[PDB]
Amino acid sequence: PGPCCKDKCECAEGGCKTGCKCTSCRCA
Ligand SMILES: [Cd+2]
Ligand SMILES: [Cd+2]
Ligand SMILES: [Cd+2]
Repeated sequence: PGPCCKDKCECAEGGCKTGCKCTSCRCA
């Protein structure tokens, strides 16, 4: 789950897809 933000965070270069569980980016 969470194919990104597993160590830091991106949400800028498409770093996120869906499973992203990082509650640090304005993803959802
Ligand atoms: Cd993030
Ligand atoms: Cd995100
Ligand atoms: Cd992410």
